[PDB]
Amino acid sequence: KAAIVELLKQLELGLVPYDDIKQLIRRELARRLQWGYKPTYEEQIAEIQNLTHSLRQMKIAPIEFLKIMNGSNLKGSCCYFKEDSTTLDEAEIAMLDLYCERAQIQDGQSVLDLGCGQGALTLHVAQKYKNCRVTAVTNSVSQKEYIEEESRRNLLNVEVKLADITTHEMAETYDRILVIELFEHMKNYELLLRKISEWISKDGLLFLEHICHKTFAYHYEPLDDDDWFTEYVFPAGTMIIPSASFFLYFQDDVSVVNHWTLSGKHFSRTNEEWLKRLDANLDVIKPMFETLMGNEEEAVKLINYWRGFCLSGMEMFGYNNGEEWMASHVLFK
Amino acid sequence: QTKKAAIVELLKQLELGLVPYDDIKQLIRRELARRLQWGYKPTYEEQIAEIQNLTHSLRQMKIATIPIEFLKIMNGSNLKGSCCYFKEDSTTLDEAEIAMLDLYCERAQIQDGQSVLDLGCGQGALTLHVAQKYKNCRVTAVTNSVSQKEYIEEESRRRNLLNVEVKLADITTHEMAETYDRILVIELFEHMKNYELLLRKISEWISKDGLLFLEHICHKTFAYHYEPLDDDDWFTEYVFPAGTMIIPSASFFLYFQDDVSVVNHWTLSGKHFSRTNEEWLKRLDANLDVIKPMFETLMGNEEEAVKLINYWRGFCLSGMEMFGYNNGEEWMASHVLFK
Ligand SMILES: Nc1ncnc2c1ncn2[C@@H]1O[C@H](CSCC[C@H](N)C(=O)O)[C@@H](O)[C@H]1O
Ligand SMILES: Nc1ncnc2c1ncn2[C@@H]1O[C@H](CSCC[C@H](N)C(=O)O)[C@@H](O)[C@H]1O
Repeated sequence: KAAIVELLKQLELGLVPYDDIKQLIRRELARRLQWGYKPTYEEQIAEIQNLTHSLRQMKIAPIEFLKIMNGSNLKGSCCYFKEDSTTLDEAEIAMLDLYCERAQIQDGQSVLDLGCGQGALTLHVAQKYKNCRVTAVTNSVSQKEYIEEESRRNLLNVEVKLADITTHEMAETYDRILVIELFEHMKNYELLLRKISEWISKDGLLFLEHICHKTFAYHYEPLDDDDWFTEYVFPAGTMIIPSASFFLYFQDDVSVVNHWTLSGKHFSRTNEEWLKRLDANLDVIKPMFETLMGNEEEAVKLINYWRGFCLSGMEMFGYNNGEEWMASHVLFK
Repeated sequence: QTKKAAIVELLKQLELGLVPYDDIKQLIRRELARRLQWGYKPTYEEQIAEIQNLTHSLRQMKIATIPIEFLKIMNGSNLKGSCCYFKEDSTTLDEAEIAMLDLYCERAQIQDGQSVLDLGCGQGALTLHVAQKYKNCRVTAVTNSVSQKEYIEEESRRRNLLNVEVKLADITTHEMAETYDRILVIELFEHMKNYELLLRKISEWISKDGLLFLEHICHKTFAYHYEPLDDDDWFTEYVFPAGTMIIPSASFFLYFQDDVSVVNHWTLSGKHFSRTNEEWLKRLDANLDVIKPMFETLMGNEEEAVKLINYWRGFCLSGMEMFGYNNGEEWMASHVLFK
């Protein structure tokens, strides 16, 4: 631990060259892989069954910064880079268009954005389809505030609900429900999918994007006492990392209609772009953090928090040419 | 067209039993290797996408497109004409049958008073076994063959198993107003096409809290119509005519959960089916005294009886090599329990 604590202190202060940080991240990822893979497909399949059965015993459960690091859509999730020259702003729009296509959004439908973030998707379909009725759901006051203000822009077809989702109930029915990278923060997917399914009209569809590993699934919990990486961005226990196949195991109340995966290079590049915008803008970010926080030290730590955020995303999803950790798209009916 | 003539001669020689086993095996491995190169994709996105093409394509199709004295020689005492389960290097075919049958009963969670449907029952090994272990179960076997029906009913009577019933039906067109607490499908789906139509039909036969247990052969990762990769592929049609079978992926029926919902998934190493076929080949070879004359008096003459020998040798060697390939970690069996 003390070696871990010393590295962590060095990272907080920004004293480690990026090349060294990536090298150390890869060491941990290599170990995750050896831990994740099994010598036998029987074991590999059994491990998924262990995780899904125990999940079934559980319960479900600053804007000037974002405008700098994110593209102009404020999409705080995976973007889509066809072509080497694709920019972040193009990659946001492409990913957003991809959701519309795969989730089969059509002009006069009621659309639900479950876990809307901030809220690139709801604003995107609301503007593209003036006869859609779009509902965004979030448990953040700040986010609800922003999407409401941004909805003008003269958008009359946007509604935001401030709710927990874990505990939330409602009478309403939607033709299309979109969940982009929400489930990683949930646990009992059986109960979650059951709630959401009551919100889907009979001929409606649920579209889900989640991060994953192509073969194994796990609690994002540190591997052992010197896995400094698993808790470098998130506190342990807050996230799960599904396999590409994971939600094929949760079809009690919905039924899989299509399944795609996208290479980890996309999310890797996404983070890369975020990091470039961060490092190219410390001139305004540092004072901003200094004001928001109390002092210089805490502002310097916050900066390197965001660095580690991006670097984690870069190396993890870019590992082995994006052919280990990736994105999965699932359409249910 | 040199390649092609070479192939007609190889088949000529294999048909007359002129090629040594080790050479046959080597030749089979070369075809298996090309299958793997064809089935595996450079990116997982393409791999996943290849599955979808197949499952979406099957939904566009229709539901679908041997002397017992021979079976008693080559199979074990249960006449299980499907995968058996070998723990221990010393395990015999008869034991591997039992062990496998008991595994079905456990993973299918059979309880003693339930109604049980054995869909596509072959020679009745599972129906006879269930009816014997669980005396209060009503067991119903289904088959489209009058021979198999006769044999199973006669074994019921003989073994004193009154809780057996055999229905003569084509599962493709079959309809009934019955409902069963548990339904067992052992290696029938490889002969069907539209799994959405088939599983909807079967799901109607499950009672409310009932379960469906399925065993199927598969590849770990990819799925395919059992058809020749290309004109050099003599192996894919070496045993079955083309278009008669489908090799699913381990995960394949996970994509057909419109009407049933997966509760559990397991897989078994390919070594088990590989040893199954090996025991079958051993028995075929140690009993030619009986089998050759039996084939002769059932075929045109002596030559036809020989090519029939070698056709079965091909059946077992295909099974051996395919499922034992890469230590049983490519082609294998999948068990799926649905509710
Ligand atoms: N329990 C909960 N109830 C409602 N919303 C939640 C939630 N937990 C997380 N969220 C929302 O889900 C988001 C996960 S990040 C995904 C945001 C969005 N799909 C985008 O990428 O642009 C959080 O930012 C928050 O807005
Ligand atoms: N269309 C159909 N209708 C009813 N039964 C069929 C069928 N097509 C195949 N079958 C049955 O399905 C079997 C496939 S082999 C599986 C048999 C058995 N489960 C065992 O392991 O021994 C055939 O033996 C035949 O009895």
